[PDB]
Amino acid sequence: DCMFGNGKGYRGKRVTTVTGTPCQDWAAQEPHRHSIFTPETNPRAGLEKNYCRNPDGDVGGPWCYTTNPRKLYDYCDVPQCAAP
Amino acid sequence: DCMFGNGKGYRGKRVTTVTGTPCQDWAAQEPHRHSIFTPETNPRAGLEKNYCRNPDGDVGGPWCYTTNPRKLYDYCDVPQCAAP
Repeated sequence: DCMFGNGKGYRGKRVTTVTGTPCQDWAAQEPHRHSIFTPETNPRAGLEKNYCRNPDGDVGGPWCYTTNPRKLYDYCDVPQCAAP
Repeated sequence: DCMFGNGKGYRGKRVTTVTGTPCQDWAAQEPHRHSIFTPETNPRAGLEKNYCRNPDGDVGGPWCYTTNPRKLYDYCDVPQCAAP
């Protein structure tokens, strides 16, 4: 369970942010509403359940909306696949 | 101990690749000889001890030469710092 590059292609099952806070499901609008990055706005980004994803190829890598009421989003720690 | 972006500015003290192999010192020429990426070729990149670094700002983030005589180099796992 690892990514290549910035992980725009990453479809792994990591669900935890770098602080320990779980991800919010992409389909959920609670605790956090989100007008962007829903499974309907980004249908080919693999926004399934609450997996860490990088739908916009952010320089920071895979992230998610967090269940922390006070923090909207955060990065996840998804390792780089070992070099061949 | 975390980075921003692709980790070109990361100056932490992580020293293990994603497989758990201790990194080789940048100054060292064993177990792997390397004429590029030493403290005396990239003096502004913080190629110190065997700390994971991204001197060229490669998409895959921080890496190092490895102490594994059969693996030249590999990525390290340096987490993005928590989002501000």
